Amino acid sequence: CTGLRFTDDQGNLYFGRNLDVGQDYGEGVIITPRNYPLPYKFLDNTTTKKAVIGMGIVVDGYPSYFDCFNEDGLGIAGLNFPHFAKFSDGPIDGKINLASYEIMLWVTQNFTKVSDVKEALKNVNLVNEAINSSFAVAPLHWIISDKDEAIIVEVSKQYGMKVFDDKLGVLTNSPDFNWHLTNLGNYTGLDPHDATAQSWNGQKVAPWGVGTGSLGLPGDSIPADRFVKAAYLNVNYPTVKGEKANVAKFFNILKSVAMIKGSVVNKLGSDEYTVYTACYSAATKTYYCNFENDFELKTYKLDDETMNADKLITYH
Amino acid sequence: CTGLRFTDDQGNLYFGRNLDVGQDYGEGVIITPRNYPLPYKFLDNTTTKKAVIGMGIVVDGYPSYFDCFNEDGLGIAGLNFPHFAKFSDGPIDGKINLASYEIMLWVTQNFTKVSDVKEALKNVNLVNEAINSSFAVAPLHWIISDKDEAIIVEVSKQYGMKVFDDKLGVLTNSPDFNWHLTNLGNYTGLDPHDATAQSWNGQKVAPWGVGTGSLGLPGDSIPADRFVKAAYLNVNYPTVKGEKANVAKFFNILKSVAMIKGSVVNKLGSDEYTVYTACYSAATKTYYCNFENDFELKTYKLDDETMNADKLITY
Amino acid sequence: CTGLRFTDDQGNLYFGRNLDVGQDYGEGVIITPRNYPLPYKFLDNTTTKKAVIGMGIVVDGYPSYFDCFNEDGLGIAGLNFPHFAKFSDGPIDGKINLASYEIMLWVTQNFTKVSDVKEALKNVNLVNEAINSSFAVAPLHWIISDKDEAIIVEVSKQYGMKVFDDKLGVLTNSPDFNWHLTNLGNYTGLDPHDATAQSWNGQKVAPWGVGTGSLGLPGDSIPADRFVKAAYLNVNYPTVKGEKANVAKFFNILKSVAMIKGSVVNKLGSDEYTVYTACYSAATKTYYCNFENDFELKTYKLDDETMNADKLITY
Amino acid sequence: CTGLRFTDDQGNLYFGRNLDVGQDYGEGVIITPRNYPLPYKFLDNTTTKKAVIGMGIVVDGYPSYFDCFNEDGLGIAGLNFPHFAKFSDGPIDGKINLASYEIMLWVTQNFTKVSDVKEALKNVNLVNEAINSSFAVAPLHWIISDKDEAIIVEVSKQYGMKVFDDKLGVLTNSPDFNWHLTNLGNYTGLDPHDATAQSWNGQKVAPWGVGTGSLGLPGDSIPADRFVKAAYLNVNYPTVKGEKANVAKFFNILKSVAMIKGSVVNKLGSDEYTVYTACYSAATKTYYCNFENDFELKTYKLDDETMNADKLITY
Ligand SMILES: C[C@H](CCC(=O)O)[C@H]1CC[C@H]2[C@@H]3[C@H](O)C[C@@H]4C[C@H](O)CC[C@]4(C)[C@H]3CC[C@]12C
Ligand SMILES: C[C@H](CCC(=O)O)[C@H]1CC[C@H]2[C@@H]3[C@H](O)C[C@@H]4C[C@H](O)CC[C@]4(C)[C@H]3CC[C@]12C
Ligand SMILES: C[C@H](CCC(=O)O)[C@H]1CC[C@H]2[C@@H]3[C@H](O)C[C@@H]4C[C@H](O)CC[C@]4(C)[C@H]3CC[C@]12C
Repeated sequence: CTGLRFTDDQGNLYFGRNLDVGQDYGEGVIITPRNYPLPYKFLDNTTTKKAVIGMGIVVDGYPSYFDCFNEDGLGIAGLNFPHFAKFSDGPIDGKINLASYEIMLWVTQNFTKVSDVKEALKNVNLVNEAINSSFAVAPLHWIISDKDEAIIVEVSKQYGMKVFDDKLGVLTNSPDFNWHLTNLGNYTGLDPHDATAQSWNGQKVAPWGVGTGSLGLPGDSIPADRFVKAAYLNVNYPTVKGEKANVAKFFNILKSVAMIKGSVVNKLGSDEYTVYTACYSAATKTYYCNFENDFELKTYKLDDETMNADKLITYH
Repeated sequence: CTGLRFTDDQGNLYFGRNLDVGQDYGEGVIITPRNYPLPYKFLDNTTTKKAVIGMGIVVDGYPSYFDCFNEDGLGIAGLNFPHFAKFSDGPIDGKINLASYEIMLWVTQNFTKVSDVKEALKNVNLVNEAINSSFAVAPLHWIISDKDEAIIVEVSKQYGMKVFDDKLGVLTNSPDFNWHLTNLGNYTGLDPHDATAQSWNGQKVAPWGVGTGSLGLPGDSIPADRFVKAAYLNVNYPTVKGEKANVAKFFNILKSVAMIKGSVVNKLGSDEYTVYTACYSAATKTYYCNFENDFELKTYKLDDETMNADKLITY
Repeated sequence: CTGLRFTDDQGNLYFGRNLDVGQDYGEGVIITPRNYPLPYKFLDNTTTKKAVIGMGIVVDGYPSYFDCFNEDGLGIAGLNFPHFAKFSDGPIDGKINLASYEIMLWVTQNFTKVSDVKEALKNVNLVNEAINSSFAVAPLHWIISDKDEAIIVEVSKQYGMKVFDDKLGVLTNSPDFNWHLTNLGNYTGLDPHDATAQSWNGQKVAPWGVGTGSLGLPGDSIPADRFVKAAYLNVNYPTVKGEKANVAKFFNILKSVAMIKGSVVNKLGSDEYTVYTACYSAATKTYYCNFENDFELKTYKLDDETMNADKLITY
Repeated sequence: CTGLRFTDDQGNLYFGRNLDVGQDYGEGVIITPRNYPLPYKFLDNTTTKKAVIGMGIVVDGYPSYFDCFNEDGLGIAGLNFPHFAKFSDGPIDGKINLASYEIMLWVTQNFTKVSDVKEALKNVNLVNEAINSSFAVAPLHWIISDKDEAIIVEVSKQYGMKVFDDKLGVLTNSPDFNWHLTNLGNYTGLDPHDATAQSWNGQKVAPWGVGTGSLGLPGDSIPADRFVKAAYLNVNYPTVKGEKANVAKFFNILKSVAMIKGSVVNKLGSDEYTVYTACYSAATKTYYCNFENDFELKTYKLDDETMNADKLITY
């Protein structure tokens, strides 16, 4: 998986992700309207106060999101964090206790600013409990973003709960976020500027085409390598103007780092690949997506009809 | 630039390219209909035998294509070949002489099968002449494909005129095609299959995520590196079924090897990037494309209306 | 810098390092004999319990070692750890306080087995103080080894004092040791076994020579890259028999990952390179070394003469 | 294999090679004195006129060299060139016909200047014949050097006989020399100068140690990769002064690109590795070498005794 966020010149946020997996899970776009029942395992039951949109699965009326974006421009995506993610055995007295799957709607229902999320997370405890005993707990970490900033939330056996500022605007998979940040220093030799003709003891050695400054940029799907390339692309992509251009910029970056079917076979013999790419545009409250087997950009929107519906809206 | 072709389970061809450039050319989609005027510099002027679709510019009613696909399923794309491409000073007696830009319509108008193109090219000479004196000659090489096979055409100072079979179904830029084919042998260590946990003198060393078998696959835009990656992706991508899935597969591969804006700055100070990606589906006679600043898949079709028009149709 | 250890089939230890620097320090081989004065900043002054050999400089009769090996087969090497190393502001009550430079002789004078060093380090505090005001404190981390095991000692602002088991038998420079161990999982695609001929959609793609399984092994001098290569080489080098063969194995590995003069220019404009490579053989109590400008293997030995001298012996 | 040459500040040549193999050939240092019998398969028999030194095997009194250096400062090394090397089925009328193994002594006995070798090779034909029926013909290519220049000699099925100027001073294995020269342009992003701290959208991204400018330099033993690294190291290594420093520089470079035992396992299951490294100093007429299992620098010399001996001198 790869998460990505950036803004245009006017503070309009474009934020979304690739889902990289070994099979399709039957997921689809879900709009959860305002005032929808919202039960919690450890907090009081309530209702949604903000409409949200994103990709996921409905389990007994509960929209279980892989990524989720609210009508006020704040979103969260859960990405795989294997060999690291570990949540608490039960609830802890005094904390805001969330079963880990509940973070998606807890963040999107209760906040519009990442600065407020970061403060509240200081007293949050994520619990190792699924929606019901039939389900496995997903070993996730999360990227959360508004138009001003993005944070990473990781809860691991190694380090406990950590919250990081993410000025790069990207996230992939394991290892932990500080490891990846540290890894970037090993790629300071990258430069968008082309090399020029050289004399190696009088032998003319000159580029054959453009791109020579990025020698050493990895193109494989190892999470550390996708992190380096996604960060490098995001920080060097110019700011662009308008909805079409920013959505296109978003898909240009995420499709560059997509996991291409047939190029990765996991140890169990299945192809791992980017099953979908999705972008939420806060300015238009529109969720854009395409799939490995259908490249057409589909659009779904939070508007006066969908935000005020009396049931979940699901698209398949 | 990257050119790409493959087929589905039933011989339906998907063939197209990324156009990677550092300046604007004002290109757009052009349909050239049947029976349309077709002048040649060194051959008799004639009319089109069949309809074609592709991306290009119109110069005095002449559709000058960057990539061209005919209604019978045969296409050609011209890609940059700097430091290598060199054409003849003038026409040569006894040869079928084409100004280099004329190869696009000569191939697509006169043939259906690459095997026939390959035989005809034995007597073709490409000439260093532009469409008119206001244009420079583009230093190109070409990929030509039907549903059965693809060939590369290169005319260089180094090697003269060469025609290669291209079972990889890809082409990028310089150096020459045999150099790239030879380079692939240095990447035989690539393996789609993930590594598994290992013991390094008793230290458990294990993958953190999937993808470890392709260690060393380059992700930069140097032509040799995009060639390796595009070839690796194309030959390992499963065959898929149906128009939507094959078009999606095509864009999945080409967007993976696209030149991303801001990541390449040429020696003149300008960004080099993939300005458009295009796919021609022979089965539906449809040209699909999107652009760096507009990701929506646009479609243009050779149909009973467009193939029989009286003028060029430009979008 | 790169530190390296391994044993032969008989438990004979070979342990040493490359010194990679941008300026020379005038170092040379020093033997410190038994019963030699040994002052400490924060502990009682004493005399040496054991003879030691290694590379260093002498400061007012004190041998300040870059790497140090005792007559009982235990050694230590200090390697650069910039942007991480941080020692305490003065001594701390209730700890065994050592100025960081004193760790070299504290380890080699007081112990034979790493297991005892590891336990003793639980009560050690390293202090940010140099031997005298003429010297800065070097930002180091250390590898310590006997014939059974090796440990890494790191004291950082980020993590405090950490002691790690080092089954790989290698160390380089920054970042921290756990970062490097974690990085190895990203190189599990490395395989000593050559690839073989492949069919890329019918194009025969075959190796041109041996080595194809290690595609992606980095050859630059960035510390993380030398760590990967040094670890990979050490764990895959077979065990070899006898003194000459093991010393040769040792130099073969460290010269492979040497920092070659002219290939690295630091931000202050100076060449950084491997100024010397050194190997201590515990079995023969012999220190072997060569230098960037003199490749002859020089040898120096702890023996009944040198171990019992009344002064430092310098070469 | 890797071949390497360079000079000091005064035109003194240092020239030699790594021998990287996957079996034992029984090689040793051979001095062939003046006036030694020199039979030819397709030329009149003669005797040696110049003493030579190098590594090789003796076959029924004939010194068959892997590398060979004459007393006048001109040398030649034969390196593997598999999947390319192809010699003629028999002798060709009008040419100077040499069985391929005979080039070693033909070059070193008849010339002192590469410029003269280059001219003479215009009429040389290499023949696919071994010294006797118990040996296979080795698929080699050659680097020949004097103090002024080096040339590469390749005879392939692909290209026939080609002779290249080698300003890089290096050679490895397949593919052909022009392919490798062309490959270097893909590595122009290499820079010995370290990167410095950067701001990635306000995230401070800074090097952890020196070496960052050579990101992408390959460290594996694939011939194309060793060619890039050896060329990069040779052209960036400063010119150094004096015999000791130049021999050291030479071994520093070749040991950096050595094939390390255990890191390469061929398709037959055998370790491929650098079995020896050797350097000929023309100024001292001295052949320096060491071995995978014995790192001591051994020295063998052409002097008034060895050059005038009555039989081969073997070590
Ligand atoms: C259920 C197993 C957990 C196994 C484990 O802990 O080893 C998880 C391993 C990878 C996870 C998936 C992977 O993280 C990608 C998706 C992320 C999304 O936020 C949840 C659904 C996901 C589709 C998710 C569902 C749970 C699995 C499939
Ligand atoms: C629906 C698929 C199974 C598909 C199949 O039949 O193979 C399930 C496999 C793993 C489950 C997910 C996994 O258990 C993690 C989450 C658990 C949570 O309680 C519900 C949503 C979850 C995100 C959940 C949603 C349903 C999937 C994605
Ligand atoms: C080689 C590295 C750091 C230099 C570098 O890698 O750039 C260090 C490893 C051992 C250190 C030396 C060793 O600790 C002994 C001396 C200690 C003193 O405080 C500083 C100078 C010293 C003489 C010091 C200088 C820096 C080196 C030589």
